[PDB]
Amino acid sequence: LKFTTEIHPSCVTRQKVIGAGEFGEVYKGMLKTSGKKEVPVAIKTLKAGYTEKQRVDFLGEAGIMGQFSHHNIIRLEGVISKYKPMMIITEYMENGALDKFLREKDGEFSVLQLVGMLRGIAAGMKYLANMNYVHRDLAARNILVNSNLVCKVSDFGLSRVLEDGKIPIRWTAPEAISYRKFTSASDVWSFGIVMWEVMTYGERPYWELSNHEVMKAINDGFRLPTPMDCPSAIYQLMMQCWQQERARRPKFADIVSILDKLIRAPDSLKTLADFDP
Ligand SMILES: Cn1ncc2c(N)nc(-c3cccnc3)nc21
Repeated sequence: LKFTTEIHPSCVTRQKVIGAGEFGEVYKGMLKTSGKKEVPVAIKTLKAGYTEKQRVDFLGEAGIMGQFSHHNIIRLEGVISKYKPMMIITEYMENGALDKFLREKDGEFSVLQLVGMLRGIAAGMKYLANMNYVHRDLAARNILVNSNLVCKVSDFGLSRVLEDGKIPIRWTAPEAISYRKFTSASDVWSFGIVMWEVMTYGERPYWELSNHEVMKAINDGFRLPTPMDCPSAIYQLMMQCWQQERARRPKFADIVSILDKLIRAPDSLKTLADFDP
């Protein structure tokens, strides 16, 4: 907790319940920081009657989050560790999880807007990779969206094991599943899956094909198909992220550079509807 500001509980106001977390309920609320405008926050609490492992994992997640300082990584405001219930306090992301958000807004964004969301995610991952942090659990359900449409990588939980706190197979690179080689290049594979989630407005990768069939299909060369209206350069980028040989995948710095070029040449993101309504 040397990486975290300790907050007195009288500075926090819980206002409404917004979800259930691994360790307890999550609230939207307000935080008073050092006689100034109170700021909106998300408040994760540790359920009373926690075990000692749960307490360590809970506070350890805040310790990890406090080591990061990037526009596209969720900002930790501080922790309450000296009073009960213990809390992790972060910036508030009004639009919630990216996958759920896009499913509710199906077809309601421009392609340029969606690509800008992907660029922000890639910038956050570029920052993490540069700090030698391998996420291992990158998926749209772990990216939060604020009222300005900024996407931020947001779940840094410690109690994570691979599926079959679960890391699901459908987002995981083949070498990480088969040989437990989790690296920034396996996070790049996961980023390709996120790109597909964004471009489909939150469809489930591989639909309801089973886990065993997924790993069989993938190791046979199957890849998710192009979403409707998806720019060719964007789908080809997903395909590069899904190269079987990890050394052939782009780095996150490459992904950011490519997405920036597409944003600068926006005609590259246009579909038929943009030429014939
Ligand atoms: C809506 N919002 N804004 C920030 C935030 C967060 N850090 N965590 C969560 C969250 C975390 C775990 C389960 N449900 C919600 N939601 C948040």
